[PDB]
Amino acid sequence: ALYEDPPDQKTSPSGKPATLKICSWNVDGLRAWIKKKGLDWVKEEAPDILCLQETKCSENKLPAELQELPGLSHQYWSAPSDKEGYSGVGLLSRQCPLKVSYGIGDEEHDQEGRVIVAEFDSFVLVTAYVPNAGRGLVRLEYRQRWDEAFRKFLKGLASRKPLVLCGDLNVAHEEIDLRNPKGNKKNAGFTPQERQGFGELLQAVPLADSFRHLYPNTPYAYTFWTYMMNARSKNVGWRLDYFLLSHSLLPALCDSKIRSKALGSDHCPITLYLAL
DNA sequence: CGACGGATCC
DNA sequence: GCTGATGCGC
DNA sequence: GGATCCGTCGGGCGCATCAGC
Ligand SMILES: [Cl-]
Ligand SMILES: [Mg+2]
Repeated sequence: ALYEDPPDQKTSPSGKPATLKICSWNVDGLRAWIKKKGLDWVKEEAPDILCLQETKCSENKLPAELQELPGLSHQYWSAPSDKEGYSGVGLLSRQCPLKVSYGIGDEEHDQEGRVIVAEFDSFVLVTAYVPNAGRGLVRLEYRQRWDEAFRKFLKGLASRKPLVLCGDLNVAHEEIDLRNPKGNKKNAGFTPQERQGFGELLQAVPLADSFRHLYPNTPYAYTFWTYMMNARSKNVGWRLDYFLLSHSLLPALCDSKIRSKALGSDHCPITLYLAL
């Protein structure tokens, strides 16, 4: 079945206006995405903070267009040292963060280009591109060990400010989160192991899934569709992209959006409105 | 990873 | 420099 | 025998490298 995201709720449950708009997008090759007009869409969305995953681009190769974003002038980029044509993440912000760091503990030695942490006045933002279990699950055990290291890292953050974790967490948590649950239980993104890891992430940190909090029983809401077999035209998809929030931020949560119509990748953007 | 062919279930 | 094939991973 | 369950298979994407010219 097709899906139509409901209108933007820009007011909190207690009536407070949203003050912060965050957009996250796995762009599947930043340079390709820009050629497919992805930045034109970003300009229309006008987020305060933009988080990008799978940039597949070292910072020296960023298109000049990215320098022509006055409203997102503070930009932080990370790419793996070994395999530059893969992974890569970015965080772009209207206001300058207080602190920016990279990775989950040892990036200076294992520069993976998957995680950026930025502290702002009232909250800490983490964006992540979680490692894929791979075709045939050949890297599933590495993904499980990474999941564990990531949980521990997030739990270990020194700041007492609430956390927003966003990005491509590369798992459909529950059956409602993809079109073909039965057929994919032995595929990357929907193994019991990855689902369990997501459940453990939520419990251990702890975090709430902003979209599912607001729309607990809404099916056919996806953020990824394989380029194969015209899957997007049939809305045969997976919800892989999340905004996860500290419990203390739920009163500030206005809406969590899925921007189904925005093209340029095999993922679509997601957008968060907070009243801070 | 969705499409497909084959087997199994009541 | 530029194209298109192959390799790799998503 | 329609629905379900399950394993196998071919192929869209982007980017790096390579061969050729
Ligand atoms: Cl940077
Ligand atoms: Mg991808």
